[PDB]
Amino acid sequence: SVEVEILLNDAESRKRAEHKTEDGKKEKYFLFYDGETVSGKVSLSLKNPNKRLEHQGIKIEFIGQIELYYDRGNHHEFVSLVKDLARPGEITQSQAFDFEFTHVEKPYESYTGQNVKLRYFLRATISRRLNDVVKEMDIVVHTLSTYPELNSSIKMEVGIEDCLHIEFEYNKSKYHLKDVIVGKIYFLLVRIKIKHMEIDIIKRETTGTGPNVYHENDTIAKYEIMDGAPVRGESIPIRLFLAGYELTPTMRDINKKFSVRYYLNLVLIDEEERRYFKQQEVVLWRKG
Repeated sequence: SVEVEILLNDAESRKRAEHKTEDGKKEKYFLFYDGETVSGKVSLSLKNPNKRLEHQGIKIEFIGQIELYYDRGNHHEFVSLVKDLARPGEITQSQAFDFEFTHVEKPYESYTGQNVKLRYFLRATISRRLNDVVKEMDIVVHTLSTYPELNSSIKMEVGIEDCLHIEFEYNKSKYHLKDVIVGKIYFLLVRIKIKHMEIDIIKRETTGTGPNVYHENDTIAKYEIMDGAPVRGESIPIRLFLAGYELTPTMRDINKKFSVRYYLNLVLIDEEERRYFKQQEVVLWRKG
């Protein structure tokens, strides 16, 4: 009876970002940053141009909220702005209503995770006696940072006295999202017979919900290094292209509800099928 659209000013020109939604599917959403004005109009179209629409008011909201999958009915809005667009009355005619929210606070980057989602959206509501007409439209927020940062390489060792000394050296402890992890694996001592080696990027998601803490992992990338036994004096250059990976910045204690942290995990498997692991955190940040 009423089709409601949310149309942003300069929709057709404004930046859109790809985002992996809850069912694994990728879509584009309008992209915003902290502080940016959110502007547009709410358009009502009447299915029958002759009939009047009785309502108890028309509203648009901008909302940022955290949705905890273990407590999914409980909304944890951290920013909510409300602009009433019409007092109760009557709509006899298809029309649009302008809106502008200025200085819009968006302190956290959008995130769709395993046990949590952090999302922003615009919600247009026509209040009715019977059933309200509600239309939402998601928007995506990114958070930029800047870091120093100078040439201080990091070392990751697997060391078994008298048996194994394998060293992975890489260029930074922090990387932006399209950066390259530049490193080298050195085989200093190889008395154990190794049959496979790889380096993985692991995302670890930590969520609090009620009195409980949930942990989930996701292997983002597997860089297969070598099959068969390495010998001492060999050296393998490593370049991991982060731009080919689906990545968010590191997120720590987001409104004390969740964390997203990233690790390099060096994996060796010997001829006896024994796993040897070693991990170090890398801080991922978004460069503007």
